[PDB]
Amino acid sequence: MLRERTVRLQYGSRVEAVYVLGTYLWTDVYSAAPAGAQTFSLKHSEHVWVEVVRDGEAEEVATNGKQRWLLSPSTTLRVTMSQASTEASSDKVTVNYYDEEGSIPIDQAGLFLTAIEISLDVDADRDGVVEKNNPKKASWTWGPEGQGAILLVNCDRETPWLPKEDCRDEKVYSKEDLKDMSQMILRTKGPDRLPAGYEIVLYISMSDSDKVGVFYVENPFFGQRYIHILGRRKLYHVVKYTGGSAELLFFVEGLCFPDEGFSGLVSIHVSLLEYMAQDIPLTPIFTDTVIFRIAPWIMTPNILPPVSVFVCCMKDNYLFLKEVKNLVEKTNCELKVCFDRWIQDEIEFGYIEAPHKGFPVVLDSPRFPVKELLGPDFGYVTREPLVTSLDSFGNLEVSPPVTVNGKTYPLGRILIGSSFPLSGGRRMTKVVRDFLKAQQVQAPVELYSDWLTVGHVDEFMSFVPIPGTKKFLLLMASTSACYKLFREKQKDGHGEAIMFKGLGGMKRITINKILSNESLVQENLYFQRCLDWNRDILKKELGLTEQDIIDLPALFKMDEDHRARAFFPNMVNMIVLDKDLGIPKPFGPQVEEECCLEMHVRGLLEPLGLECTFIDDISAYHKFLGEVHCGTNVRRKPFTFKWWHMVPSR
Ligand SMILES: N[C@H](C(=O)N1CCCC1)C1CCN(c2nccc3c(-c4ncc(Cl)cc4Cl)cccc23)CC1
Ligand SMILES: [Ca+2]
Ligand SMILES: [Ca+2]
Ligand SMILES: [Ca+2]
Ligand SMILES: [Ca+2]
Repeated sequence: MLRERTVRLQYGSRVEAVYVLGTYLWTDVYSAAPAGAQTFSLKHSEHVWVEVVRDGEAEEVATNGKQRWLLSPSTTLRVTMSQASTEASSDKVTVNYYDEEGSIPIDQAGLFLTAIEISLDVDADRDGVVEKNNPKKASWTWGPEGQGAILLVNCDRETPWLPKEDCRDEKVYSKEDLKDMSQMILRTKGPDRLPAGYEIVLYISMSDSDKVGVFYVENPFFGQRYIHILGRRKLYHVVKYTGGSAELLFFVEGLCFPDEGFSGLVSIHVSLLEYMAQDIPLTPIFTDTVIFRIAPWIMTPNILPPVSVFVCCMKDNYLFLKEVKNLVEKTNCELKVCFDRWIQDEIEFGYIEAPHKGFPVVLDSPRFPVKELLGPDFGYVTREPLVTSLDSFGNLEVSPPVTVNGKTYPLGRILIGSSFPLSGGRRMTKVVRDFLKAQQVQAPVELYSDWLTVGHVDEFMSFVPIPGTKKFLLLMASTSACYKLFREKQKDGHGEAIMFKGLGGMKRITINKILSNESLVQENLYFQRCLDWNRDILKKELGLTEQDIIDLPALFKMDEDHRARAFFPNMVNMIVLDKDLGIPKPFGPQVEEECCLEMHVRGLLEPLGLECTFIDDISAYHKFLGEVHCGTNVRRKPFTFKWWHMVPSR
């Protein structure tokens, strides 16, 4: 009893009204009084509480009292009920009107009430059970103390017959599909029927009609069928009312991720409608509302435990396959192989989670859906066609959880390679950046990757965990680290060491030849400035100190556009399987039958408990022109931190 509703008595006639629990009536008795009438008394039934209110002061009135009050516009009734009517109910309020003369009433106005309970319930407290009429169910708030029901995008595929994800249609073919959906229960209590002229309607806005699907299970105790009642091209649905205590169970699916202009919030309504007449719209005399937040797409940083490694390459790349298999066998992970870097630049494994359910979701941006991917509890979302090389999951990274100036990012931050504002350089397309920002929970940061020919952040940075700790390291490519090492080996008398040994397609490149190349030195000094510009952003935006950064030797060649391409394989772009790192084999100068780049990287990483395996992904091609033709992608366990416990900035 909190919402006040105006119900007036009608001159002489009797008014019959449905009373919805959780509301109360203010009732005008003065306008219905006959002319000249001076006082009024009233009767009412047991389950109707009635107060006379005389200038804001309310008085509780007995059921069968003979008390009279002076008729005044400022004297009214407040009518409240707390139990729903049954078939044996006669819930009424009766007003008698007296003139100044006698004590026998001169007219009588009546209010006849049918009390029903209506409540559209969702799991706004996020425990996977639909509580009864959560008071905050019509709002959605972030944080551990926040509330509001969560909805998944139903983008997996329960049956392989149809080609697209489940939410692409308005059908449910398998009852296993319901496990992905959020439950919404219409709870009602009342008599066998609604009084004449009323109906209960579920509805959504046209805008939300491509955001949700709402289904009902028919004949659950035999051959089950699932009816689409709200969503695409279905804005409302007249509910069949059942008397007594009734619950109608609905299943809600999300159809759309948060994006530019869609915040993730969707509303479903139930209204009790009153039939006024033909040609008049039905009046909504009571409306209950629930809100859902569609769960965002979340990316998984390298610090999360690996579940399975996805590998794409050619069928005769035996060295690569063997070493990746050896690497994965040091771990508990599964290996999945597909027979150039599309598995790393075109595909990205993220996940979605609600309190009741969650599963991995892969986004695909072609430059056909990978068959070894979409399926049960594996979501697959493809980009809508119609970009530069910066539009690539290679130009996207996600950091480990970080705290920055007291502001925590419990799911890390997405990093996007870009150019300088006034540069006129390349930039990831606005649709991609807007989509990532719209997910909110991994507050993206733009880096500087347009100094690279390909333009991907994974060409110069990565994160590894520190084994046995909750800490991580940022790995940065470093040309200065490479020149320091080479000048050292040259001073040590190894200037004639040859690079790219074991690659017959490659030039007689030595350390001496590299150090004597003045043009190459200037180029890599400039590229170090580009790396250091990114270093400063990462430290600022991720809360890093110099103690959290390892510089791995790298070397670049400048092209006509003044952009860098790897001189030898970029070791920073590695497979991170907890303590086990699969590092691209550099093919550096060999000092004592051992690559001096390999031994240097081992000296940097192994003291930290990291185990280095160098993977050869180029020997099958016989030469390196800056391109990796093999890809890998790791599906990781989701964060234990639930995204809805976060508090993003406004
Ligand atoms: N309506 C869709 C939706 O929610 N569903 C459709 C099927 C069921 C659920 C949305 C999916 C996301 N859509 C994208 N918007 C920006 C980007 C995208 C990328 C991408 N491509 C490249 C990079 Cl580097 C980064 C990214 Cl995120 C891949 C893939 C889709 C994308 C916007 C439409
Ligand atoms: Ca609940
Ligand atoms: Ca479907
Ligand atoms: Ca599904
Ligand atoms: Ca599923």
